[PDB]
Amino acid sequence: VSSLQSTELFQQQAYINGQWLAAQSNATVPVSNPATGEEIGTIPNMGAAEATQAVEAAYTALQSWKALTAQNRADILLAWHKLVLDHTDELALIMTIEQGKPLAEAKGEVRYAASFIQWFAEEGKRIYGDVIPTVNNQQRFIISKEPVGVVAAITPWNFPIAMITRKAAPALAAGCTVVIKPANETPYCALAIAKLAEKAGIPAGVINVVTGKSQEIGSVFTSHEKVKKLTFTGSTPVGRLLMQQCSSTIKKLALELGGNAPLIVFDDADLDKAVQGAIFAKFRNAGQTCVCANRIYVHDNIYQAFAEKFVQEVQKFKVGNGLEDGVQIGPLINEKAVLKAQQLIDDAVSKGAKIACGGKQHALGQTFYEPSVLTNVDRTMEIVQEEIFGPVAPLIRFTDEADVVAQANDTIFGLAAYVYSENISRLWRVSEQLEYGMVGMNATAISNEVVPFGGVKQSGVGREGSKYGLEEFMTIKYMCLGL
Amino acid sequence: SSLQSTELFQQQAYINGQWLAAQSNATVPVSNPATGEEIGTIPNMGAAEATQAVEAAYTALQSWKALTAQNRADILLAWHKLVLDHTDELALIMTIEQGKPLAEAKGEVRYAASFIQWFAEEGKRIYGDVIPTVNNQQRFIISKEPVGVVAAITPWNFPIAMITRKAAPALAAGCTVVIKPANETPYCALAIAKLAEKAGIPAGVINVVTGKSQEIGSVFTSHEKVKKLTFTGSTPVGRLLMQQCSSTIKKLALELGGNAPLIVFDDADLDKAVQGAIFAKFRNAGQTCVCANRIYVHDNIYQAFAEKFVQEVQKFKVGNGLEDGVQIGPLINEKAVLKAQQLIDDAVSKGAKIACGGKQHALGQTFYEPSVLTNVDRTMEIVQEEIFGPVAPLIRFTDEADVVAQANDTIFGLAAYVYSENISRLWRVSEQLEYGMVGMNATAISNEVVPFGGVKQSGVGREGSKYGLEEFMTIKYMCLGL
Amino acid sequence: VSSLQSTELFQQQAYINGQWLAAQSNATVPVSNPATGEEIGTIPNMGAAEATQAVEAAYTALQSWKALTAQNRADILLAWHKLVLDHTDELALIMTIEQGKPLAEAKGEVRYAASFIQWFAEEGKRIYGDVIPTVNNQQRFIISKEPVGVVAAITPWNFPIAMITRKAAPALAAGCTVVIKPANETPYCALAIAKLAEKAGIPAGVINVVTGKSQEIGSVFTSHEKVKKLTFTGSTPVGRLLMQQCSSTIKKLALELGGNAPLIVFDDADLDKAVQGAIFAKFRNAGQTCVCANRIYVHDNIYQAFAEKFVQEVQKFKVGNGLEDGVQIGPLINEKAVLKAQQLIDDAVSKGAKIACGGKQHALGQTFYEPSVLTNVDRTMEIVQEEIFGPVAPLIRFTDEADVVAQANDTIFGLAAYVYSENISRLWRVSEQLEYGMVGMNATAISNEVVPFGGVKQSGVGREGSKYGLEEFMTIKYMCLGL
Amino acid sequence: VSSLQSTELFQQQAYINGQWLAAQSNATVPVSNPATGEEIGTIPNMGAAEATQAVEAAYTALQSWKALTAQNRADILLAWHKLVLDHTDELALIMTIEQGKPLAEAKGEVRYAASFIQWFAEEGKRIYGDVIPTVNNQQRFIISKEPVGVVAAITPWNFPIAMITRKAAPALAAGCTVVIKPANETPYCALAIAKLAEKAGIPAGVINVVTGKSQEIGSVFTSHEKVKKLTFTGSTPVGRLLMQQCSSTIKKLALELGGNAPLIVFDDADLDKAVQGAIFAKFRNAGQTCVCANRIYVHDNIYQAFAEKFVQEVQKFKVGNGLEDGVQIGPLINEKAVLKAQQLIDDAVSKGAKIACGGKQHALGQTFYEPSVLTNVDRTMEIVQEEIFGPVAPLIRFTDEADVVAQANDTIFGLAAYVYSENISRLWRVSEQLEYGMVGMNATAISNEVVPFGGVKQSGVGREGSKYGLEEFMTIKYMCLGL
Repeated sequence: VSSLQSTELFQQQAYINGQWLAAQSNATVPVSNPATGEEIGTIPNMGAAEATQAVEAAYTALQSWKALTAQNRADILLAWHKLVLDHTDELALIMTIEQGKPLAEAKGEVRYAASFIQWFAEEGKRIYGDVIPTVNNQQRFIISKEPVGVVAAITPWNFPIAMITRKAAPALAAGCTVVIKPANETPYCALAIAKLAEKAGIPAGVINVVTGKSQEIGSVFTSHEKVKKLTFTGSTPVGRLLMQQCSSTIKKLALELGGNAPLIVFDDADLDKAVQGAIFAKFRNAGQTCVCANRIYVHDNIYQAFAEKFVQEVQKFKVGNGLEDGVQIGPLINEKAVLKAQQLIDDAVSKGAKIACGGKQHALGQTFYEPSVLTNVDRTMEIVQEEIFGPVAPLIRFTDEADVVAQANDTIFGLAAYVYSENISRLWRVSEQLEYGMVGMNATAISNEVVPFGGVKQSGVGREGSKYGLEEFMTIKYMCLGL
Repeated sequence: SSLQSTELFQQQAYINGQWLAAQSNATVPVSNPATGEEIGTIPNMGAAEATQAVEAAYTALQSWKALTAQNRADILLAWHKLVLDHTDELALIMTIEQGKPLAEAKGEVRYAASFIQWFAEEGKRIYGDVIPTVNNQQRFIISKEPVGVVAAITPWNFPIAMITRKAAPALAAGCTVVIKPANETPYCALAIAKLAEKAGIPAGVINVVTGKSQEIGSVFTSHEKVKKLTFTGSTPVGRLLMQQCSSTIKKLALELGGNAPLIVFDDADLDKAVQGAIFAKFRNAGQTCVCANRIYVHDNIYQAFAEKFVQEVQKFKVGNGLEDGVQIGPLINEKAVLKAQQLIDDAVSKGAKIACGGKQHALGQTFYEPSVLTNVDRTMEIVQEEIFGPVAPLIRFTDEADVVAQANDTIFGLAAYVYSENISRLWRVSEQLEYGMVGMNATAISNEVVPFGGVKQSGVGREGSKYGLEEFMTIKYMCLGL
Repeated sequence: VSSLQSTELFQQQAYINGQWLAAQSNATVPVSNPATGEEIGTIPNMGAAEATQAVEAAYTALQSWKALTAQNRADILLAWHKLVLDHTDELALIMTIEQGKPLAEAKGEVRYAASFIQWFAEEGKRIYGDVIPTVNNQQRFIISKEPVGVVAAITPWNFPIAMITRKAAPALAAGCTVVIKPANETPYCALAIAKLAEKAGIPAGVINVVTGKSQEIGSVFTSHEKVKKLTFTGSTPVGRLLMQQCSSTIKKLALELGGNAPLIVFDDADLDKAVQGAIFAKFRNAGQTCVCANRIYVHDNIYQAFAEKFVQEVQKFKVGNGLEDGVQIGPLINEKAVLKAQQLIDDAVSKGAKIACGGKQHALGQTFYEPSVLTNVDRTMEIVQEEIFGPVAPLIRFTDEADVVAQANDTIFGLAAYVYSENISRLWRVSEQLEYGMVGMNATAISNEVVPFGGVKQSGVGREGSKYGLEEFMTIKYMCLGL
Repeated sequence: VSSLQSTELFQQQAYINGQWLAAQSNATVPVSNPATGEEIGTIPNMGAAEATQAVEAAYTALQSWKALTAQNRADILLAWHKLVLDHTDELALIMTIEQGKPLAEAKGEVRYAASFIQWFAEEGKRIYGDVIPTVNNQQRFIISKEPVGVVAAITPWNFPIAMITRKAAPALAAGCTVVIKPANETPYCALAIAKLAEKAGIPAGVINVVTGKSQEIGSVFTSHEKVKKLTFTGSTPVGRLLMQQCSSTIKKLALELGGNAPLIVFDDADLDKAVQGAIFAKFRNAGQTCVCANRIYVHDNIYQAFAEKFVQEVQKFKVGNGLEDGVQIGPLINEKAVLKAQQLIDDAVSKGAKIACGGKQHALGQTFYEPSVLTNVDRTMEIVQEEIFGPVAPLIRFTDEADVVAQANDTIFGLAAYVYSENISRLWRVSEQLEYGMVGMNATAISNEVVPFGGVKQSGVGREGSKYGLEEFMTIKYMCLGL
């Protein structure tokens, strides 16, 4: 687009050791706008050779980056933070064009992403060691924290800026250097963040972005001896594989994988509050989010009222290009996601589910899918066991509390959940019984930089943001001082 | 008869509060490494029994984690008391099946008991957080919850401490545990389970499955209900177990190999370094993950250090662990003797001298002579491989940056030791050593209050200390909307 | 009372430097059973001289007591803990006879008191210091914790055992030594605990109990150069004085003073739960507790129903000697308390308050007072501005939320408060607005050893029990290591 | 002077509730340049009436200041931080003229003072509560932290900017409001900081500066019911009085009082390192610091060598006006300090001490004192028991380790101490035996914003800066939630 070429942050080259490079073979692959299908540019189709160069550059830069004081790195990171916020409109324009979400959501993500840079710039000055009461009066126990080393980050496409800073910021603040493999569907967001890193004074090699062959690059990131940690956000099948490859060198892991988030609305809940909350938890980013409400359980006594209000809100949605005014629902990332959504809806309907609205591709074509609502859904339908990653809201009837809790936990995942109830005992009892890493209690806007973000079970390991985020990128050194 | 007279000697496995044989009635013999005699047998269980233990642990998990932290602390402390009260009986079992001297066995029992007491107290202190809100309509309340069923696979070098170091923090966290101990030293694990039964630990909360390692380990690392694996052993096995745990994204705790370096600079307290290097090298006959594998000594004190060192080694009394004053027991098996002889032969063929020892001991069996090698350098295999034996390779060096590079020239990073009376050098070198634990003018670094673990391919996670219990917990972020 | 002479723990001499001593003047003051009026024994009437001997002994014992390891002190403190529980019946007997509370409550306090010994024996091993990320690469910042030194503890009569352990246990666990001045009304509990310390192997001088002249003993405790901290629990006027005397040497302070605890019952509260909870908060220890509900605010829409059910429960109480079976309300500590209770009720009645039940001395005479309930109370009555410290429940009517919150905070105190409401927003809103250090939310049984016990404003400073209790007795040492 | 009339930060009026006011009586007191004696200007001589207005203004502004989010206050405080640094040269100019220290030191203090604003702006976002494991499965223990309320700060003259931020920054970041009474010798530094607070958008009443009658203003700060915490830095006798006045209302206390800092140089020390460190510890701010080396103990085996080198460095000092190039020693704050310094030198000389250099007023007159060095000092001299607060270095001979430690601790104070030794055992043994809150170990530049600054014994209570500085301005609230 001409609107892309007018920004200094639109880069069609990779970023390795402070240089803007093409692949050694000069090959390139195209990037497309999911709302129009047109090609917006190309990126280098790099592979193992270039990925190794990045690791080597990150390792060399590691020695002098960790030697700086915490305040040295904090000042640089804050300059990075300032640049990200000053270029909010331009970063959002890139995101909407290559990823498809509305411009308002893209700007929100930019601010959400920038807050992690500021947060961890401050954490770096506060990663405290310990002094442990000795069991032997001739020894003193002094515990310190040190960076793991070179970090490998593999990021997805649904949040093409926040998933970068959520991994790069804590890594850098910890004294680590990072090599990044971004999704080929949304690479320009990562490269734009790297361009601002250059302007912020982040030395060469501390942050590297390698685009192209995912398997070849990922293979090097998960095997190279100098990569000490792998942080990955994406599907669970890919997570199983990456962790498998990391086994040969015992690499530290940080995984944020799939999520089948249940949203439970009891009959004693604030009905209007639960509806607006469920609307937000379901249709944000067109439902293409790991913490999106994949199952909405509603009690029998309010099922009819809830469904009617819920459908009324869904029918107000404006679907179209993310650059249009007032647009709320963008297109799905690719055709496979459309096919997955149509299958799960067809399966549900074949088992008695009704379509309250939507249920087919949108008139705009491309990968646009109609915002949909299903009623009469039960546990025998595949849409209860699989992630939709689309704007499809299955409303599941229930009555007994012990039964809905069992259904909510009847999944390999355990990322985010949501409970709506004005009864204090029920609210706490259910939140504690839910086997999830995050539980919204009469709230669904749970995302921010100060709370520990992550899941349990097969939703992954580790936490991003919060006081717990920085320790993920550090190791413990126990000094036994003999006096 | 010495162990038949012990109520703690058990030749059956422990699953869901029952003393079971294998479904096939198959058993495997256990031998005394100092004499060669067969002590008894243990069930040779497989995948079926391993699955029964996982199921039993999951059923017991619901009511075990429902108790209060103080309820569990009381039960754990009764377990702690019984362990210390049966120190002599436990040490007798360990020495007979493992080989180490009776004095070392008693020390491990107390060391091991301290973990039960430590984590009984930690269970009452798994603090959550209240985080300052970014939105005045919400409150951020963070809590900690048990991961669930834990699978523990333990080695033979510390057959009791490696059990409590994993089972104690798991139980204190509200978890239940299934344990696969080493077939060379199973009776120590079964004796600890018999005490657990006497301490009132409910059925299924702790289970010990003996026999086929590959079959039992395959179930532990794949069964959907097992949420965490904690393993201590060789790195190649750790790689395999981590790989198998990948299909269900299991949480990991790994304590693997360790090629521990010990550096003695010329400004060190010479006598203090010698006594420290002796302790770090010859404890448990050198069969320890944190044992001094490489002993770097500066050129200006190399000769003096080697002389004093050899003098101490030649005082060692080698023999049966039950004899008075015995300090060096036998190696665990014949493979260890062959490895040690191969590594010494390679070093000698490249210029190394044998200051003492260097061959099997006159007592036969798996006894190996306490040995000291001089003129060792980095081209020898003994510097790149773990000996797990009473062999001390003394390596000469001069430059500080060079010995630091040699110390880090390894895939491991468990324990390291530095001796120097210069404050700035002691801190500079310790901070440059890529290890999870660094002894600074000290080598007796083991205890229950310090975080025990390594970096790089020496593994992940920590045992003991304030950090040991969070390994068995998950974080729950509650966003309360007002 | 020969039941006292038959226990090894009944001691009529003070405890200083491991010896059982009388006053240098051989002067004694009698102790009485408040339920019967009999003399049960005497205690030494010591003054400044003996108090100075205890401080000197504590300072000498401090050198070797703080040199031990945390595990060494833990073993000794746990032996002390074991002995306290093993002698629960004997300690409860002594308390009931000299203090008056029922034998069941006394046994509860002994177990409550014992838990502090166990808790802080464990805390002593965990007074972690810090390693702070340096701002100058040539220095390292290592923070450690050290005992403050000799501690002075002045305790009241309402909880004559728990108040001792709540101060002596953390002091000893921190590496400190303690000199104790217990209330002359209930000294045998303090001396009994000291006799068990001797049996537990606590070295001589580590714990000392000085009985007699409060002004003379307290003057030494608050001025001797070697006393580095004062921990006091009692009346606010005395607290002001002790703190003032502590000024000349800048002594560290721990004060738990008065508390005009309010208990608010909104109309959306579980009525039955609030009644039982308010009954417990008011009549425990016959109302003679710092956290007892002094003001019971009840909303207009449930005032009549709450009052009726509350009075029904109060009329079931059995009043009498604490040793009898099923006794729930004992006698007040002394005649002054009966006077003050009667005066406050008379003032309230003269301004429109009605006596629903009680309102005069009990038929048993002595210092027994009838469990009473007042209705139609308002803020103009003195019973709302003064602690009654007795079994009298003033039920105050309110309607507006902002007003009842203003009334609850309209006091110089800020120790404990209680709020009953099934509305989540109201419960948090009010609890956060109440200027108190402790707020029970749909609960009144708030006392235990793991939670931080203390107040704000003129209710005092510092906390007892919990992770925060041991730091009170430690100082910080910042080591700046230059490399 | 006209150089002050040319900066917008030179204010000759007080700052109360966002207004620039004169005293109700219009009375004024003069401020003088100690280097020239000239009158620089006047400040309002306010009293109790105006101090009460400030408290009322701080209490009113408190309600809305604490209702903001931690990030809200962080943004405002960081704007304040940016302004302080942007106006470094102007702030340093004011300090050098009214306080006397060299312009280079003043600029250093500005940066030092600014770092506390940044540090606590970040701490405000990290004042974490707790969730304690329950002892009763029907309750949940949620611990939160709340601001103590209006804070009263009384600051000295030796660091007329850093002492302001070291108290106002954590107070504001905690959600508190502050009223400040600065030293009449250096008021313009405090008012200039207030002018920058106004520009930074800090609302009216959140920060107030009352100048004039110290006792009258201090009496209101230490007695008004709404002042909940006093933080004071100054002389121990004044601290004793302020604490005594705070007793009537049980106000929370933070005190940083006197400090008879010993510096011990053993014979196994890096001689040159110990000399340069002793020079820095002694003559920074012309020796007018609470942590300045008041006693310099030097082992007998290196006493002659240490002295010769020490006097060599002292004789290189350039004494003169703080605005002149290369000046390193400025004038003392007033004439009383010159007299006290001469008295302590006379007493030492009368008991055998030798003057190696200096020992009298400087040729420049005014309050300039010659940088002096005394040898042959011993414990019987007054200079060893009294703070000299001047450029006078008493070198004290010693031999035995146990003796020099006993001499170091033979004081009521316990603020800062320094030890130089290349023996690891001795360095740790001695540092652990020194009853001080801060110990430099082969280092004397111990001051920075991330380390806990404070003393033990009669040197005061509490800590400033570091992870421990913010809790001093918070209270703990224990919520016992009943399910």
